[PDB]
Amino acid sequence: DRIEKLIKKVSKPARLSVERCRLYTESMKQTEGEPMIIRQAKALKHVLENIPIQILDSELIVGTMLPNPPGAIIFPEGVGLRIINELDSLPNRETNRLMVDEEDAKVLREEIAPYWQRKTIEAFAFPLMPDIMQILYTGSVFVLTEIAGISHVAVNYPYLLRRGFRWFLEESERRIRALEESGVYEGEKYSFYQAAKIVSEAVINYGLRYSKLAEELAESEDGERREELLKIAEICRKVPAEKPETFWEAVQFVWLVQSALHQENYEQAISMGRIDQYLYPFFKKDIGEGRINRELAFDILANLWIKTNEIVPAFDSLLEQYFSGQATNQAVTIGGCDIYGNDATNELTYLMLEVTDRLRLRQPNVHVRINKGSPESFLKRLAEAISSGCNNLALFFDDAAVKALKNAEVDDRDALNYTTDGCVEIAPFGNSFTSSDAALINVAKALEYALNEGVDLQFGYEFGAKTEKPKFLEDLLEKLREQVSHIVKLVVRGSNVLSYANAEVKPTPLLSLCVEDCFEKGVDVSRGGARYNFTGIQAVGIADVGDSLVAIEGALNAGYSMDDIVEACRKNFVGYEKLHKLLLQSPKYGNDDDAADKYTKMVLEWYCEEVNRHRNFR
Amino acid sequence: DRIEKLIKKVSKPARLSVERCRLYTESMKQTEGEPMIIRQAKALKHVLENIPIQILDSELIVGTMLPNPPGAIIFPEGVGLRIINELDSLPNRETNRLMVDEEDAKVLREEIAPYWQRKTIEAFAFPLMPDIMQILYTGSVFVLTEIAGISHVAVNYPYLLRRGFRWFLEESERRIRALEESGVYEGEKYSFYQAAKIVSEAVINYGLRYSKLAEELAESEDGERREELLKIAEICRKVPAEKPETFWEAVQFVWLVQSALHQENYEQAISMGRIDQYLYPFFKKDIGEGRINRELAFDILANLWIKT
Repeated sequence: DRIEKLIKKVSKPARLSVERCRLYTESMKQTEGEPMIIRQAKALKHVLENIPIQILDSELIVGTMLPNPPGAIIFPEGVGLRIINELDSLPNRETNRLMVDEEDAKVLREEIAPYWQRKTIEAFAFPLMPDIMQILYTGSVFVLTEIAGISHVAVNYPYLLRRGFRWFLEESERRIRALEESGVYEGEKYSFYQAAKIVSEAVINYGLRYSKLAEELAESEDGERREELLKIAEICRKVPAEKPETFWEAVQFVWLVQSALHQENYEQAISMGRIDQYLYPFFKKDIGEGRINRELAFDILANLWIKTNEIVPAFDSLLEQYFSGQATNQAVTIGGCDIYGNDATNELTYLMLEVTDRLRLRQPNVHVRINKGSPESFLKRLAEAISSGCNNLALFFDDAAVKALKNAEVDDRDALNYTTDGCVEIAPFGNSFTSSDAALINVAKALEYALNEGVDLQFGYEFGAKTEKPKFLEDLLEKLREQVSHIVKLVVRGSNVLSYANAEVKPTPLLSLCVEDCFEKGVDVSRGGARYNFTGIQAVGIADVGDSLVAIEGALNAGYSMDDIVEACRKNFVGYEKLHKLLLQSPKYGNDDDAADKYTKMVLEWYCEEVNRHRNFR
Repeated sequence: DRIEKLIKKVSKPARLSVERCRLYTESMKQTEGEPMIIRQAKALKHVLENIPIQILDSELIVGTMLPNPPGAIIFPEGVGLRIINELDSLPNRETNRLMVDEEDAKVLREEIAPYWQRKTIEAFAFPLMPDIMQILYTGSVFVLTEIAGISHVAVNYPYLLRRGFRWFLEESERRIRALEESGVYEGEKYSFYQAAKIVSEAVINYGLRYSKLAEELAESEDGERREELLKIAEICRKVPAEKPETFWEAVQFVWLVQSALHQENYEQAISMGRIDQYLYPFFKKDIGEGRINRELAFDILANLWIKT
């Protein structure tokens, strides 16, 4: 069968891919001094018209993410120069090895790296946050990922599928004329539609290139396979440009723009949203009009799932410690309810679980929404996959998720119709830009500062608020809350500078077409055109500070003083081996023990309320 | 008398000046990839701290517009590359002749002109109006001067004279802090005050450079002229940074920022406004407090007129 042939042709070793990186630079050199959003449009166009393309063994859905797959795409405008600085280590290192062709290793080191030096997002942000960049790089307090770009959004496919890219091209053209009729006082809006036009043309032409390759392969091929490649030629002539009418046409639509998006936006978390909800009209029509059968539909979805394994991240040696496990995470969201609370599981939901269960590959990140009204069969079928060790599902509980969104002031209907992207991030589907992994914060470092008067306990870094030496438990709590605050403020300042930096040196016009309100308002996504705009920042170490508080509580209670406990910590419990055993014996978060897990809860609430009050640039 | 000595020392032939053009490029190379408004601030600062300066024959108001006067300032970010393309014709042409030092003619042709090629205002606008650029260049229907930059504004001197540039520096600093306290969601506003800070510092330091030259010339000078240069040292230490209190202090204020503005903005129409209205408080106070007399006041204004 077909899946078996497809599974084996993405198990070969991964490479460092360079063709996107090169052609991007090539266009950017041709375009210097032009309006940056037009430069980004023209660059994306140039890569889509000139990247080597290939249809693979027995494929029904085409669109390689990079030429000759498993690989890493390089984004030197973001954080791709990190990896050039370590080219020697890439084929022989223990995790996420990438073969590097030494002929294009020379092209990176003396053609790419000297050009993009000081043309990056980080180059914009540096003079504006030099004190933050310094403490970012110590690796100890937070990481800020918007250096690398934004991404992290489930793409609005139903917006796209109801229009098609020939609509955008023509609408951009009507809007360019009307702007000219009023004398172009709205220059920004004008640049936008100019970019949109260009970027639509690119995507139309990109589908057309795969149509031509399909035709070229079919005058050289036999029987059923020749029938398939002729269909692929016919489909890719029509869609990404027209509204699709069949299920195969829909799935080929989404994957073309999905692969396209990966040439403009960096590798993290560009997701497909509630794919079971929006492919279902095409599916239901095709079955029972005889157009397709259940096994063909399966193979179509299988092909899509399998193709998202073509990317593997361009992480250097340090980024491999903080993001280990080849994290890219094109997510997919199945199941859940409608905007009324009714169960929205359909036959395509089940199908998608099955292909997930069979494939057991690292990618797509499949996210399953369940709630109190999910069908019992579906929960059984989820439990069967998980218990048989599939290890590739995540479960999202609607009740808690829509409550979270309603407090973030999301509309009823937009919260009910939520999507997921990345790992665990939630968002209104299709009309939001949430920068869902914009930072990660070491809240343990807050506690460390909180008992050492804003100094790192073992490194001498004065990065914390200037609190005092702590005495009792109660005034370590105040000192803790103040320190969390201080650290959050550091990342909100940092991420905002970076978000302005993205808006200025890396607007992303294709992605803008895919995120609602952007195209209609004529403002790019990185400038805030999405209906909802958020910046997701993450707490790490919430149980470590929670548990340290319980352990401080009892240790003071019976016997010891505060000065002991900090000195124990500074000295790594060497010379403090009695107390250390009492600390270790203390109640821990994870055991249903209120006296322990109340502290962790409180730490999270402090964090949450310190974050949710700040506004972002967008 | 003093006017006669001043009149004759701006009647010499004009040159193509290059020092602003060079130091601008020098800073812009150090600053690539930074926020453009900060780059412009840092460039202006670099030229004001490093341009050759000179006090001239019998001057009371100092601040040469370019080193070694009558000359042209080059703005390659605007329309200064037009003139590099015709360097040969400049010393020998019938109107507006400019001597070009052939050592810095080499610096324009292969250091300035290849850098600013496609970093200009026109390079931004071209892909967005290619049909207009085509009919602009036929010379027949219109000319559009904003290729060269904007300028054309009478500068608000009374706004400036009521604050002084140390006010701006400090206020920018209060405003930078308050923006940081609210997490810098207003990035643009933040870039602005960052630029303002830098640009205020530049102007304060620029007055200070002329104060130091005045002091340096006066330990080498005799009698009345030594009295004058010591006054100029005292005035340029105080103003462009503080609010002026005397008429001489006011007129030296306006001319320093006036010469400064000409290093940032292109040569057209940077004006001084209702100068008779806003210099009159300092004038009325000084006459009848005996501070100055009518003939000194005349010479002060004469110096300003002559410097433009």
